[PDB]
Amino acid sequence: KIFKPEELRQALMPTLEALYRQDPESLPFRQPVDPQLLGIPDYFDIVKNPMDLSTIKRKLDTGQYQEPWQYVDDVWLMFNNAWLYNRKTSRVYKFCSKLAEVFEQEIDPVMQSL
Ligand SMILES: C[C@@H]1CC(=O)Nc2cccc(-c3cnn(C(C)(C)C)c3)c2N1
Repeated sequence: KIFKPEELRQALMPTLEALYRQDPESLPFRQPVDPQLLGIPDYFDIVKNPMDLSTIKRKLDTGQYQEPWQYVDDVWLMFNNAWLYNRKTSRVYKFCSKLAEVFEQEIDPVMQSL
């Protein structure tokens, strides 16, 4: 079952754009995590596979998803990392939860049509 990269990009990009459109909630997820800059030096001790919106976008732009479930899994990896690393009072944790609510609504019909 083949998916062309340009085909995946057409179907999935709007679902990623939906996440970028969320303010304030997408701001902490827009760039790769830099632990030293952010003052979280144990981040890579805890989060073994960091993921962020810019990376997911670069993967779509450069044809690095073979099939669309891998994209969904990257988005969820980004959420799961934030729910693992942060406490429940943190903005980052609560913002993650909002992004996951938005993503589910967008991704559902797109995955059904694929
Ligand atoms: C997702 C990432 C890593 C994480 O899980 N927790 C985290 C902790 C502190 C700041 C951040 C954080 C990242 N960017 N920001 C900005 C305030 C937008 C610069 C804060 C943060 N977010």
